[PDB]
Amino acid sequence: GYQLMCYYTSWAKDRPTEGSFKPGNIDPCLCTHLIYAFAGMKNNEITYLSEQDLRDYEALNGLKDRNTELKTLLAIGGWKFGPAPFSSMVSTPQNRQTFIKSVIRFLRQYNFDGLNLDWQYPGSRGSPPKDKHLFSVLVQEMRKAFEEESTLNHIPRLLLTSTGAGFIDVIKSGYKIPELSQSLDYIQVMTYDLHDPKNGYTGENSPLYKSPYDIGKSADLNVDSIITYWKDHGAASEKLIVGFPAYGHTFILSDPSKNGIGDPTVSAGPPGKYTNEQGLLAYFEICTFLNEGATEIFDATQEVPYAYLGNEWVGYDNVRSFKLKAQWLKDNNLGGAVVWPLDMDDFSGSFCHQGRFPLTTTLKRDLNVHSASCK
Repeated sequence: GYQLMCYYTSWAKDRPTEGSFKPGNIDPCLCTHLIYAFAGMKNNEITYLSEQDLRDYEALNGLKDRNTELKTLLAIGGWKFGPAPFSSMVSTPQNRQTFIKSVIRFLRQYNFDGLNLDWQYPGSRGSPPKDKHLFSVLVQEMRKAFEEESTLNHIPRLLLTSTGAGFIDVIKSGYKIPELSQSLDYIQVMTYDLHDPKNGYTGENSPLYKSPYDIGKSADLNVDSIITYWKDHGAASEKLIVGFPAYGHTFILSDPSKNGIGDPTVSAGPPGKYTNEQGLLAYFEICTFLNEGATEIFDATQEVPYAYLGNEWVGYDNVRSFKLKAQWLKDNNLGGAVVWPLDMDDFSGSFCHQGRFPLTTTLKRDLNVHSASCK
C-alpha cells in the first residue's frame, strides 16, 4: 500500500483559542504514521525540551491503543535547529555512538516506533562538505544499530527516516542518495516552501508542475521535477514520501490588479491570527481568508490554488490539489505522502466546513489507507 505520515508540532497546542490543537485529538485511524516535531539534542544525545513534550508523547502514543497498527516517529532537527548540532554529533565515531545509543534508549522508553532525522542541512548553511559523507555514515551506523537491537530483543526493528531537501543545489551538496536510500526506510522529500518572497514575485508553495515563467533553476521548483531528480539520482520510488503542505505562503502585491502567479511583490504577507508566522497561513486560516471574500483561482498549469484580497496574495493547497497530487504519486509508484503539519489542516472542521482534517482525509481516501484495527 501507501503510507500517509502526519506531523504534529509541539507548538500547535499553544496557538490561541480556536487555533489550539492537542495531539490526543488526532483521529487514530487517519494516518499510518504520526511524526512528533521536535526532539532536541544535549551533549550528543537526543532529548525532550519541556515536560509538556512528555505529556504530548503519552497522548500521541496512546492513539496506538485505538489503531494498533499506527506508528509514531520522533523527529529531530528542522530549519530553526540548523546544522551545527548535527555537524558536531557526526564529527567523531564516539559522538555518533553516544547519539545512536541515546536514540534507541529514548525511543524505546517513550514508546516511539522510529526516528526521523531532519538535518537542515548537511553540506550547507555552514555545515562543511565532509558532512555529506558523515551524514551517510551516521545513517548507516544508525540502521545497523537498529537491526542489532531488534535481533537482541526479538522485537520489530525501529524505523529510520530522513527528510530530503527539495532544492537541487542543497540535494547535491548534502545527500549521498544511493547510500541513503539503501539504509533508510523512507525519505520524506520536502516538496514545499518552493517560492520564497526574496525573488519579488508571487510563487506557489508546492506546485505539481512548473509555471511557464519558471526558467533556469526555477524550472525545478515543483513536485514533479524534485521527485524525478531524487529517482534519477538513485532513490527507491517506494521509499519516497512526498511532502504535502497543509499551509500556504503569503505575499504583498506591488499592484493589486497584477494578481497572478509570477506577478511583482513588495514583501511577505503578515502573520495570521492563529499561526503567527510572517509569510505563512495555515489551510484553516486560508479558509477564513476565502470566507472573507478573497478571489480564489485554481491554476491548472501548476495544479494548485491561489487567492487574493486587496494586496494580499496566498499560494497554497486545497482538496483538489491534494487529489491531483495523490493520483500523480500513485501513477509514479511512490511510497506515500507526509502532511506537513497535520495541525494546520482544519482539525476541528470549524474553519472550512469540509469535515475534520479535510486535506488529510482526502489523502487517506485516495491512497486507500487502512489498517486491520480501525474496522
